[PDB]
Amino acid sequence: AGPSIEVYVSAVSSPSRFWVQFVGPQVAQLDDLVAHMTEYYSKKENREAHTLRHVSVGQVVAAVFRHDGRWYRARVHDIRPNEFDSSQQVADVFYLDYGDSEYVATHELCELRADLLRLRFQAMECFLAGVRPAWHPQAVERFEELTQVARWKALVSRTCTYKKTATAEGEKDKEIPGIKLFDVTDEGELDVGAVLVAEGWAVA
Repeated sequence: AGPSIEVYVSAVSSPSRFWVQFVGPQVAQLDDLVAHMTEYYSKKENREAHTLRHVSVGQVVAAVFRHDGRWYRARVHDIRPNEFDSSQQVADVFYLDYGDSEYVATHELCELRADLLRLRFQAMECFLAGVRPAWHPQAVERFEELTQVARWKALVSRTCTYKKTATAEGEKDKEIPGIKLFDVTDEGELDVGAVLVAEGWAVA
């Protein structure tokens, strides 16, 4: 184990599966990349210059975000058909810098220019250590309030546990960190999972 670190909670599915960003220069780099990419791919000519002739699962592409209409780097996790629109397949896309996942029409996808792969993927998957469900939807919502997900609230993270993740045969297993989150101020810290426990949402 090492010293605690500064993180942003960027995306949340459950306390057992959420995504964090490391607080530092790569955040600003990320803002730059978002601005730039949006600028570029907002022009039709550029979309045509990088139109996808073929799309595969796991392939990294440029993709719009339905909520804010901006362009992001995203990995295609799955593809499923529209029963009522043969001209439109949809892809379950994973936004690599934030962590959230959305269904996006394949038509809306564009090839991701190579130089845009330069910056490390910012979203790190984590779960909350020391707590199990008693998940309930309002527990998840509460967690999103506490963490202030995607609202750029800096929080302190300490790794406590982990869970291995399979790879190829004989390849080094990955490790998904079980961390604790804190909102530190002068009055003290706020242990998110301990709040979840106290409010009866989670169990020690």
